[PDB]
Amino acid sequence: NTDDIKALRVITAIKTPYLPDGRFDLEAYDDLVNIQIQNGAEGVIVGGTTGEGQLMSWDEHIMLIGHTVNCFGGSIKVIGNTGSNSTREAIHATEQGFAVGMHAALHINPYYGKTSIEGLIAHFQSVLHMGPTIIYNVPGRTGQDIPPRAIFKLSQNPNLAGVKECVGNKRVEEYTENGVVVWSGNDDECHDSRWDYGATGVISVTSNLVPGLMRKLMFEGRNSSLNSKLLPLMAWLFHEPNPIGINTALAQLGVSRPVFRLPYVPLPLSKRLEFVKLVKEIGREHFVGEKDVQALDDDDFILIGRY
Amino acid sequence: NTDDIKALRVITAIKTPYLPDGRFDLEAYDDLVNIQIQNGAEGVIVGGTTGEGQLMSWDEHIMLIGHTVNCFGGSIKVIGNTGSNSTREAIHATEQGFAVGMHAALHINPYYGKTSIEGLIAHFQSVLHMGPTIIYNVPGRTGQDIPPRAIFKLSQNPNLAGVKECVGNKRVEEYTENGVVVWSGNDDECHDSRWDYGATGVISVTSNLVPGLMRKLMFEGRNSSLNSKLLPLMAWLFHEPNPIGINTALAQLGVSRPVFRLPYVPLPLSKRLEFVKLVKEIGREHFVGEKDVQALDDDDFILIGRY
Amino acid sequence: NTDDIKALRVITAIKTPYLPDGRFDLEAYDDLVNIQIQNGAEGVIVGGTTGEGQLMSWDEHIMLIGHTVNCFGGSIKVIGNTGSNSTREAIHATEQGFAVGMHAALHINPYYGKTSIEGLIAHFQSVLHMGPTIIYNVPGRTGQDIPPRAIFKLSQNPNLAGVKECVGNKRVEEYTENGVVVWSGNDDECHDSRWDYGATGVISVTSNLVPGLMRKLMFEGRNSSLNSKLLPLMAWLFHEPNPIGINTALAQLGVSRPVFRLPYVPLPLSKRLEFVKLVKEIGREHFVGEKDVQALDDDDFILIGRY
Amino acid sequence: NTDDIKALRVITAIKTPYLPDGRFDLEAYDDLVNIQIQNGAEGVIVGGTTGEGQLMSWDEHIMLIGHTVNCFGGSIKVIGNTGSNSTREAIHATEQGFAVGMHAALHINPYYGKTSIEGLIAHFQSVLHMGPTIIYNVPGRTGQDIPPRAIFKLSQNPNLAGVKECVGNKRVEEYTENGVVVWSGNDDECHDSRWDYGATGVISVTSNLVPGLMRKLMFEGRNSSLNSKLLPLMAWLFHEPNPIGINTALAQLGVSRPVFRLPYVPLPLSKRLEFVKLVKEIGREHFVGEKDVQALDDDDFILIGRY
Ligand SMILES: N[C@@H](CCCC[NH3+])C(=O)O
Ligand SMILES: N[C@@H](CCCC[NH3+])C(=O)O
Ligand SMILES: N[C@@H](CCCC[NH3+])C(=O)O
Ligand SMILES: N[C@@H](CCCC[NH3+])C(=O)O
Ligand code: NA
Ligand code: NA
Ligand code: NA
Ligand code: NA
Ligand code: NA
Ligand code: NA
Ligand code: NA
Ligand code: NA
Ligand code: NA
Ligand code: NA
Repeated sequence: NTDDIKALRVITAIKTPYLPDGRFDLEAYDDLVNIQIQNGAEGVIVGGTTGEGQLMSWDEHIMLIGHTVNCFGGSIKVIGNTGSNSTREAIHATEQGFAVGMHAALHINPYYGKTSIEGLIAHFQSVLHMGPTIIYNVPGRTGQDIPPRAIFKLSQNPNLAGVKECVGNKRVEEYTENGVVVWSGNDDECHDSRWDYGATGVISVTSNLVPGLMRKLMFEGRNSSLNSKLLPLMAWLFHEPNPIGINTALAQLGVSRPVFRLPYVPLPLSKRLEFVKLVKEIGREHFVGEKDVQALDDDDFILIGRY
Repeated sequence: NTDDIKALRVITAIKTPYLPDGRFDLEAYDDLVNIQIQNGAEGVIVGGTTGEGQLMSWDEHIMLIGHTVNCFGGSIKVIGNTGSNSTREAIHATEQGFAVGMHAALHINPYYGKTSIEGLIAHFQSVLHMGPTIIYNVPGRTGQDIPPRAIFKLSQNPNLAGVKECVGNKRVEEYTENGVVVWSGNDDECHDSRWDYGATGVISVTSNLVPGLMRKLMFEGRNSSLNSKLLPLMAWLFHEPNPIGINTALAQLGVSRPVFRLPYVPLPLSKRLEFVKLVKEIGREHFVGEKDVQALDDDDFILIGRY
Repeated sequence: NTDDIKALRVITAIKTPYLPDGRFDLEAYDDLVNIQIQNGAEGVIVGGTTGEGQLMSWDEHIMLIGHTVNCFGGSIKVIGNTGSNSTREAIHATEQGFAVGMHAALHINPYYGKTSIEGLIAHFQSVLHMGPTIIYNVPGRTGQDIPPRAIFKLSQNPNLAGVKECVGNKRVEEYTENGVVVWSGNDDECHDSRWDYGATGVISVTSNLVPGLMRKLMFEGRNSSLNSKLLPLMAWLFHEPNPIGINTALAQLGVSRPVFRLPYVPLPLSKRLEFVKLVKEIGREHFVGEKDVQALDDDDFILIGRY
Repeated sequence: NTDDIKALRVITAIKTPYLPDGRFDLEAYDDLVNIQIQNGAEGVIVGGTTGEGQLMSWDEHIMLIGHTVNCFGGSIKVIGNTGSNSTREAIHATEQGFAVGMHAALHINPYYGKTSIEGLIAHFQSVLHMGPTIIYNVPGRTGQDIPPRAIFKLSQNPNLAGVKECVGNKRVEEYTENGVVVWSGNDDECHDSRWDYGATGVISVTSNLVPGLMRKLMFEGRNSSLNSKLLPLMAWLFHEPNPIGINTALAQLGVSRPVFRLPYVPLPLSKRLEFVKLVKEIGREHFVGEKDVQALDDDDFILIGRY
């Protein structure tokens, strides 16, 4: 049902944690999803950008979606990231994700092998009939800005739930004034996006760390002092490209093992020490996990290319 | 041997033609490669952006490399596009591409899931030991400009042959002043890149149509009137994102079937009528194949999602 | 939980039905599983021999397991056939099947590339720790009889639920006298296996057609007149190798489309006419579906090699 | 060309050696192939039963074929084992194997999911049009004896080169009396098959160890004393199912690493000490490689499941 996707305000693009040889750590993963549920997260993107969907083989990506649905699907909406720059891969991944019971699909436009606007419509029309879909526009990553006129055309399909928008609040505004549901994809804009530009909520990286605070920010009104308390954390999280920050942070909080699939590599020690300061400034009680935050040594990290 | 790669001036990023069910049309592909050889192309990229490597599965990609090596490897350099945004997939694809006998690899930086400069170094160092490599910088497609300082760090690796650069002639000049071999990735700049800015040559889209003229442009001295006669054809080929133009043109020339793997769709008839006029203005004798060029109807083109 | 697998008496190796181009027909499949549930089937093997697991790619096999768990897993035990002649494929398929929530795994011994008894133990020990497992011995198909001493050793693992045994009642007896749970894999022996040789029940092909009668046979005592009423049907079902009969029968009853993935091909018209007679002799009210049984013409069947 | 296949008398089903992580050891593989060439082997089967095609993924299988073609295809016939119990996989694998340049295909009848004789015809006819083919009958592994009448139906297809027959010399004689080319698949029968029953030659396991002697056995006339000197080595190689023996022997000769992909495990030390004694009795100068033969300890062998 599309309405139940359009109602969600806090959707976590959840991190995918790894065992020391690079396989998925399902125990760590299930603990992360439980913590999100317990703090009032309402949806999860499985294998999004933050979840390193880009480094999974399809078999592990589908498995992670079916696993999430099977263990948690009665307590949180499960949105599979089954988009691709290849229409073939997007069709197969999407019908398989819905077949295993996911509630919605996140679809990016084709990245790297960008196409024409007419190719864009054709790509999205190949999958939009399969179930509730969120379209993801992030031109800083894909190389291509999905134009509003393509979204207005696609939003004729009742399966289109809305758009995860990264271009900025002026774009959010153009959609929401025209009746298209939008989730901000920029944590550091999502407060204003919510309260001033009609965004329904956020598809967040930062809620991997402080889900209770992100939920407060999306449900309890303007609170620019809470927003600006979170801004240093968000800036830290994006000092290098996502998910490098979140991968480093979750290892420091002891909820994830310090294992990276290449090409990502941890933030250096000076940044890690900054994170230890942010956690003390904001308060450890707001962060996921129970263990004391650690700086970690460089020697603690495992980088794997053959996963 | 890296020196043999360094010496190529004309490398064609060859188009991959399809059968109406979406599979590779190997007979048409062989004809295209033969045609390149008879016109003096010195290298092909197999499954590059132009060859839609992005739409292939790894098994069909490695197969096309091994097929290209087995049929043509004594007459042209075969450069497999075995890069990936995933280090795991880049390591596997590169190992297998070298095992079936390709002479070099083309490696892009990770697109879409972009990484830090440190991660980029880890990524390239995971494959550079395998054999002669060209690094590919096209930030308009990947979302990330590879900084010269990263290349300079890698360039003393004896396997780094040089860089396929799309940023422009000022970046070309910075690399060649610093002693890095550069191929221009922009057909509409490669003349000047070659004669004014020290590029060794071009990795070309336009040579799929006019290989003899592109060879002339890279070997015979500055020729600004040849260059400006090709410029309108070059603009036509990039009207929509490559390979939309080349896929359309080759179908009109009758050397490939009018079959598109999604998300690409053809140029519309008004552009296809311009292409007919360009062939006549430049001379059909310079274009690949021998069939009379056709305009084609929109209903000639088969758009396939489930390949 | 292993006990809940050991309790099941009627497990249907369910047929996998296809669309006209060879993809899975999930609508037809869901109707078959619903009919099994409604007639008191207690488990299903997903992608067994009968379900043509051997012709699926892994992605579709895992998908079918996760689909079955998600739609039906609260009303019937879902047993994935995640065995393989390759230990690698068996490990991956099995952990993925359990991750998507299947209740048990069916594991055959390595077929075609048969191994030593010591290789057999090693193969099974690679997967037995993952969850409740039924080991499948069918030497007429694999080329190798799993010996009782390998099963006695493996049955030290609390995850071993029991054995699907095809060698015959004397083998069933040897296991059941020693405390190992057995399901007969031979429909035409399963009555005697149940009542005289201690089998817990049957993993049945014939219950795809007459699930209510197979359930009666397994729960309601010796009834050799019911058994011998079913024998002509069972003999028909195995006139050619399974699943050729069941695929032809379900198409005749109108619950499946008449589409075969090669190398299977339908029974000829004279056999189909015999099936029409068996259905009238036993009574259409005992067979799955509501449509009148049809002979079908040869022209109605679709055989597909490129699925 | 089919006539060139028909003329080969000594074809080695080459072993695939592994690195300790489970990947192919291509350097050792090249040495083994070179050694076959220097001793007069005329064809190799790549990824046959002996080469563990059954444990490979299709991409590594097609890669090994293309690698074998690219490095050795001018000096030996390369016959890809591209058969499968799945017609879909046999069609794809065969197309790709021919595309990377193999000279012929080896096709087994569908094993485990066995089909009717009509289905078997449909299966073989789906791949026979692709190029020169040897059909492989080994009912002790597949569960199904291909009947001569099926081969006779297919043998007027100009692509059928002939049959690799494991049933025995009486079946060999029936085929050769009927004008079908036959290679013996049983090392311990191939002498008599060759000199008494009209076989053209052998597709051999034992030539992985003693290629020069096996060539002698097939080319130089009846030699019953050479034959009976090889018989004890041949018995040793089939003590457990092939390729357990050959994998053990090559490791002891030091031409491959002591690495096994599961489900195969090595022969125990008492057999490995017999192999040392056989090398000495026959003469090390006849065996592949030049390292002194070693017994090896059980703890030398790496058994890998997650390759
Ligand atoms: N690396 C590829 C494959 C990912 C497949 C699983 N999501 C991509 O980013 O498109
Ligand atoms: N569509 C994926 C996979 C391509 C794999 C073959 N080159 C990508 O662009 O990364
Ligand atoms: N045809 C192969 C692959 C099947 C994979 C899905 N069960 C086999 O029978 O082993
Ligand atoms: N294990 C499967 C797949 C092998 C695929 C590569 N030859 C089989 O024996 O059919
Ligand atoms: Na608002
Ligand atoms: Na807390
Ligand atoms: Na906490
Ligand atoms: Na010409
Ligand atoms: Na021409
Ligand atoms: Na009993
Ligand atoms: Na009924
Ligand atoms: Na019924
Ligand atoms: Na020697
Ligand atoms: Na030797």
